Amino acid sequence: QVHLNQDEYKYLKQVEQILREGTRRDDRTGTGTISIFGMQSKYCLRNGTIPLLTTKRVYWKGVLEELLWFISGSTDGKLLMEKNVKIWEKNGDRAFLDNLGFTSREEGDLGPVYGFQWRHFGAKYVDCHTDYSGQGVDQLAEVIRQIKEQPDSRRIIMSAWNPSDLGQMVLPPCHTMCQFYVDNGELSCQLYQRSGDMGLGVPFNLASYGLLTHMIAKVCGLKPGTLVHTLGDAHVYSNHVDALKIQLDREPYAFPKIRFTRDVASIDDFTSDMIALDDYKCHPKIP
Amino acid sequence: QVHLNQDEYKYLKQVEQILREGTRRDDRTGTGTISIFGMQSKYCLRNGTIPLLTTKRVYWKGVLEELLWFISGSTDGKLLMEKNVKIWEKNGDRAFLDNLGFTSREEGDLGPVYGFQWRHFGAKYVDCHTDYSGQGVDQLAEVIRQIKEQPDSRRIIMSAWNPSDLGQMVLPPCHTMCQFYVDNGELSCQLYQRSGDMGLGVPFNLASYGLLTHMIAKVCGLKPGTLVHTLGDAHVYSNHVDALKIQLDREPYAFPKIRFTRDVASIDDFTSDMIALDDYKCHPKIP
Ligand SMILES: Cc1nc(=O)c2cc(CN(C)c3ccc(C(=O)N[C@@H](CCC(=O)O)C(=O)O)s3)ccc2[nH]1
Ligand SMILES: Cc1nc(=O)c2cc(CN(C)c3ccc(C(=O)N[C@@H](CCC(=O)O)C(=O)O)s3)ccc2[nH]1
Ligand SMILES: O=c1ccn([C@H]2C[C@H](O)[C@@H](COP(=O)(O)O)O2)c(=O)[nH]1
Ligand SMILES: O=c1ccn([C@H]2C[C@H](O)[C@@H](COP(=O)(O)O)O2)c(=O)[nH]1
Repeated sequence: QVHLNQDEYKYLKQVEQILREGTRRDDRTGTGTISIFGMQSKYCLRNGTIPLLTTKRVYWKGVLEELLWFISGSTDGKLLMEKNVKIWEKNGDRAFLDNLGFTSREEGDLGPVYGFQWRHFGAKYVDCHTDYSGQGVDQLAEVIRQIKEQPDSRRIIMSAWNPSDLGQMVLPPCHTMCQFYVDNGELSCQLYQRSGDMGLGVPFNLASYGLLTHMIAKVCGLKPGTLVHTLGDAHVYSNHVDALKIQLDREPYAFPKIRFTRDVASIDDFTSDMIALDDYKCHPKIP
Repeated sequence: QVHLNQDEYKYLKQVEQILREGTRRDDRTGTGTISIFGMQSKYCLRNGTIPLLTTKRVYWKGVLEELLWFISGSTDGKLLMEKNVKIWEKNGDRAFLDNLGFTSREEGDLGPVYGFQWRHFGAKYVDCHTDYSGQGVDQLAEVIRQIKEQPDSRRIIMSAWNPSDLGQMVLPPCHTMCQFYVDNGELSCQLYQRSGDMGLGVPFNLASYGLLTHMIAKVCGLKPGTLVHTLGDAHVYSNHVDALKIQLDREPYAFPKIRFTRDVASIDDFTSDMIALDDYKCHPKIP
C-alpha cells in the first residue's frame, strides 16, 4: 500500500531492519546496542515540508534554538539554557568537564564544537567568550556563496570534524559533515552521521538539517529539495526496544511544514519568533 | 536472477538507476552529466575479496601504488611517476600550477593533499620535501590505535577535508572521509565520496578503500568485513552513455582476492612486492 507519509514509514523500516538484522554488541560500559553499519534514507522537503517524526514527538524547540546557536558560532552552553534548552547541560557542567581533564574550564564552555568549526574552522580556540571574528574559515558563508554563484558545484561541503580540536571538545561531532546540491532551482542536502540513536538523536538530527536546508534555501532564493541522511553506526539501545516496538505499530501522520514569516538579509538574520511550524500532529508520548 | 558476483551486479544497477532516474545537468566543465544526489552500495570484503570491477578493468597498479603513496604521507607527485603511475602528473606540472597561482612552487608539489592530511592534519604546509614529524594529527595512526584498543568506538574516522588547506591543493579531495567499524573481529569501512564518476573514478576508489581496509585489518589482527560506499553526486557523463550500455549487459565474473605474502610491523611497512592480487579476470576492453 501507499502510506500518507512514506518517508517516515521508511524510517520505521530502518528501525525494523536494525532490530531484525543488526549485530548485538556492548558499547563499552556494558550497555548493549543493536547496530547496522551503513544506512541511507531520503526525505522530501518540497513545499516547505520538514521531517519531524509523527510517531514520536521531537523536541522542536531544541532543534530550533540549538541550530540558531550553531549558526551564531557560539560554544557557550549557557546561552542555550537561557532559552530553557538543556540538551548540552550535562556535557558542560563541572563533573563532566573535570572527568575529561578540563579542570580549568568554565562551566558550559563546550570547547571548539560545531558552531566554532562551522564559522571559524582552523582557528585557535581558547574559550567560549573570545571574539573569533575574522579567524578561521567561515564554512557556512562559503557554502552560501557557492550555492548562489556556483550552483553546479560538487564541493559545497561543511565539516565539523577537526582532528586538531577533537581533544578539546566535550563531545566529538556526531553529524560530522554535510553536502549541498542544486538542481532545477531546488536545494538539497546530504548529511553524514557517524553515529545515530534511532530512538532519540536521529529524529532530532533530521529536523535540524531539514530546517537548516529550508533556511539556506530562503537565503539563496531557492526552493527546498531533498534531505539525504547517511548513517555510519545506525543503532538502537537494547534497554529501549520496548518503546520502538510501540512506535513501529503507529501509522505516521503527515509531516508539518516550515514557514518563515519575514525576510532575511543573511543566514545570520534569523530569530525564533519568525520560524513557524504548522500542523505538527504527533501520536501520544511513549513511556 | 541470481549472480555469481551480486555486489558488482548491484553496481551495474546503480549506473542503470542513474541513467533512468538521474537528472541531466551541465556542470562547470561543460559537457553534460546524468546525476543522482545520494546513493549507497555495500561490497563484501570477507575472505580476502576486493571489489575490482570485472565488467571494466581497473588500473590496479594505480590503486596499489597511489595508496602506498598516500600512506607514506607524501605530497610529491614525482615519486608516483618513478613507479610509472601517471595520475597526478598533469595536475602537478608547470602549466597547471601557474594557472592556480602557485607560480613559486616546484613541479610535482601537489600541496597539502591526502597524504599530508592523513598523517599531519592541521600542520603548516610549506612544500613536499619538508619533515613534518610530530606536526599535526596522525589520523591513520589514531584510527589503528582505536581499532586495536577501542574496537566498539563509533568515532573511528579519518578525513581528508581541511577547509584551511583547500586553497593550496591542486585538487580538492574527492573521497572526503571514511569511518571504520569493528564487529566480532571483522573490520568494516564506510567511505563518503562527494563526487563520483561511475565510469572511471568510482571503480578505482572502491578498490583503493577495499585494499586499505584489507591492510588495516591485517595490522590490527582482524578479518576484512564490508565496504560501504556512499556517494554525493553520483553521475555518468553524457559522452560515455554508449559504453555503459554495453558494460551493463555483461555478467560479472568473481572478484579477485588480496593476499599478503609476508608479515608487517605497521601500516607503514607495506610494499608492492608483498601485496598479491589473485584471479583478476576481466571482460575485454571497450572502444
Ligand atoms: C544515548 C544517547 N542518545 C541520544 O539520542 C543522545 C542525544 C544527545 C543530544 N541530542 C542530539 C539530543 C536531541 C534531543 C534530546 C532530548 O533530550 N530530547 C528530549 C527532550 C529534552 C528536553 O525537553 O530538554 C525528548 O524529546 O524526549 S538530546 C546527547 C546524548 C545522547 N545519548
Ligand atoms: C571526469 C573525470 N573522471 C574521473 O574519473 C577522474 C579521475 C581522476 C583521478 N583518478 C581517481 C583516477 C583514477 C584512475 C585514473 C586513470 O586515468 N586510469 C587510467 C588507467 C590507464 C593508465 O593510467 O595507464 C584509465 O583507465 O583511464 S584517473 C581525475 C580526474 C577525473 N576526471
Ligand atoms: O547529535 C547526536 C548526538 C548523539 N547521538 C547519540 C548516538 C549515540 O549512540 C550517542 C553518542 O555516543 P558516541 O557515538 O559518541 O559514542 O548519542 C545522536 O544520535 N545524535
Ligand atoms: O578520486 C576521484 C577523483 C575524481 N573523480 C571524478 C568525479 C568527477 O566528476 C571529477 C571531479 O570533479 P569535481 O568534483 O571537482 O567537480 O572527477 C572521481 O570519481 N574520483
